[PDB]
Amino acid sequence: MSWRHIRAEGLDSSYTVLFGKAEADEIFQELEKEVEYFTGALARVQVFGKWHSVPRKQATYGDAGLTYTFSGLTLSPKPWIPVLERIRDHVSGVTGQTFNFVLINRYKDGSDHICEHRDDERDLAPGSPIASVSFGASRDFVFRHKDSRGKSPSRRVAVVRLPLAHGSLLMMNHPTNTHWYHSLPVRKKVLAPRVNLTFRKILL
DNA sequence: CTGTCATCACTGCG
DNA sequence: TCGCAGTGATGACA
Repeated sequence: MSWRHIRAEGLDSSYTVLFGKAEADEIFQELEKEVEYFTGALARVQVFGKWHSVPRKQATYGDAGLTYTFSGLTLSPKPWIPVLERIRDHVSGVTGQTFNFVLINRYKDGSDHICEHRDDERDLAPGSPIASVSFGASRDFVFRHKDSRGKSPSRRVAVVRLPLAHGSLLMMNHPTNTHWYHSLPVRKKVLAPRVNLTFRKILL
C-alpha cells in the first residue's frame, strides 16, 4: 500500500486507498442496504433564522453505553452492525489507531454537500485522530486554513484540494481540526451516491 | 444569568 | 456550473 502525506502549516493528514475495488464494492452494497439514517427533527437545521433540510443523510453508530451531543441533544449511537465493524477493524489493523464511534454522511449525488467546518466536536479524546473512510462516488474535498476564510482573509494560505476515492482512507491528525476547515463542495456532474464514515474516539 | 464567541446552508447573484 | 457575499438564532463557555 502507498500513503500520500498531506502537509501544510498546521495541517497533518494521510491518504491511501485502503480497500481494493472488489472489497470496496461489497462494502458499499452492504452499507446501502443496512445503514439507518436520521429522519424528522434530526434531519433539519436552522441557519441564519431559516430552517433547511440537512443536505445529506446522517447516522451514528458506536460502542454500547456511549452518548454524544447532536445539536443541543444528548443521544445514543446505534449498536455496531457487522459491515461497520469490518471497516473499523481494517482501519485499526492497518493504522494501530482505535475508535469507538462513527458518524456516517451519505451524499445522494453531487447536489448533496457539506460546508466549511471543523470536527472540533469535542466529545472527542484529546489529540485523537479521525479516520475518514469513503465508498461510492469520488468527491472533491477541500482543506482551507482558518485564517484564509471569508471576504478579506487575514492570510492567503493556499487551499489543499484532493478527491477522496472509493475505498479510500483520509486520516486527519491533530492539529488539523484546530487550524483547518474542510468541505465537500457541490459537484453537479456527480450523479452517484457516496457514503463517508468518520470514525472517532469519543470520551467514555 | 450575562456577554462573547463560533456556528450552519440557503438565496441571489456574477 | 462554480463559487462568492450576505444573511442570525442558539448553544458552549467563563
